[PDB]
Amino acid sequence: AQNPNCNIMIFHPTKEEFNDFDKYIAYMESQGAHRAGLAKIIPPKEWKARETYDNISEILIATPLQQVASGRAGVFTQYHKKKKAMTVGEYRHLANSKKYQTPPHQNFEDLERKYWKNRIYNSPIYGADISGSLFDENTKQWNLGHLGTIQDLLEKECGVVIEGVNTPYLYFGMWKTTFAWHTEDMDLYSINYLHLGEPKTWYVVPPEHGQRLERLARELFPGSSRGCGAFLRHKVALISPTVLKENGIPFNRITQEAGEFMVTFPYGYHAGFNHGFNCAEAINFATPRWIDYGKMASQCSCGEARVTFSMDAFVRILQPERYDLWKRGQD
Ligand SMILES: O=C(O)CNC(=O)C(=O)O
Ligand SMILES: [Mg+2]
Ligand code: NI
Ligand SMILES: [Zn+2]
Repeated sequence: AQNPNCNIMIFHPTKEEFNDFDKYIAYMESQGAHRAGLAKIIPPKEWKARETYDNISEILIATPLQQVASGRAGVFTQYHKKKKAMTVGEYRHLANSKKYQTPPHQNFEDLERKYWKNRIYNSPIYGADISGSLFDENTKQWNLGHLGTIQDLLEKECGVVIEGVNTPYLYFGMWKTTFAWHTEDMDLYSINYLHLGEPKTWYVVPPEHGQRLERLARELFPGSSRGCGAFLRHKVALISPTVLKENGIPFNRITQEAGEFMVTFPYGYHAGFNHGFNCAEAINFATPRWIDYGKMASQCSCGEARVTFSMDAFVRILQPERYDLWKRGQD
C-alpha cells in the first residue's frame, strides 16, 4: 500500500505532465496521495495563471463576513456576521490596517502559535464564496474555470444526465481569517489555487480516520451534535492541533504559498487560516473513485447547511432514499 502513514505529499509536475489534469490526479493517487486527505502541487516553472494581478481592485465583495468566535482558544465556533459591500481595493487596505494586519513574528511556527493563542479575541473579515475566476482564458493547463464538470463525470460513469453547473469561487482573506473543519459537499474533491498574497496554513485528517474526528467533535460540541447528525456541514467548528493531539486524532499540517495548488480528497476533513491579505480560487471536482463517497456522504437535514442548486441532483441520483428528508431541510 502506498503512503501508509498518510503523509501529505508534494508534487512537482513538468510542463509535459501538466497537460492532462485527470491523468495527473490519477498519478498522484497511484502514489498514495489521497490517503493524507490533502496534497500540494507546485506548477512547472514555465506556467502562469495570468500575466499580472495589477487590475483586481475593482472586484466587489458584495457580502464580506466578520468571523466572530465563541468558546475557548482551542475549541470554538464561529459565526459570520454580514458586513456592507466593499471592493477588493477597500478590503486590501482594511487587511493592511493596524487593527487587522499580521503581527510581527519569527517564522510560520511562531505565527501558528499566535493564531491559536489569540484567534478567539479578534473578528477578522473574510471575502468568501465569490463566484468568479482570476485565470486568464488563454491559460490552458490547470485552469480552474475550464475543468470537466461533476455533472459530466456522473454522466460518463453512471449514464444519467442531470441539470446543474460547476463554477469556481474566489476567497479574499486577511490575518486570522478561518476555514472551519469540514469535508466538501457530497464528499467531493476540491482544488484550491493561491493566486496572490500571504500564505494559508492547512490541517487535514486522513479519510480513513474521519470518523475519529466526528466522534471527538460530538464530544466537544454536544448541543450542536444533538441538533444535527452532520453538524460539521455547517462549517462552524474549530479544534486546535493541541486538542487533536491530546485526543489522539491523526492529522497533518502544511502551509500553502502563493503560486501553489492544493487538492483535497473525498472525505478528507480540513481546516485552516490565512496569514495575511491573500486571494485564492477553488472549485469542487469529481473522478470515478469519488462516486462511492458520494453515495455514502452524510447530510445536514436540520436545515442549517443550505446548499447549491447542483447538489440537489447529486442527492437525487446517488442517495434516493435520503432525497425526500434532505429536500425538507433545503425547503
Ligand atoms: O480557502 C478557504 O477559505 C477554504 N477552501 C477550502 O476549504 C477548499 O479549497 O476546499
Ligand atoms: Mg478590478
Ligand atoms: Ni474545503
Ligand atoms: Zn444541520
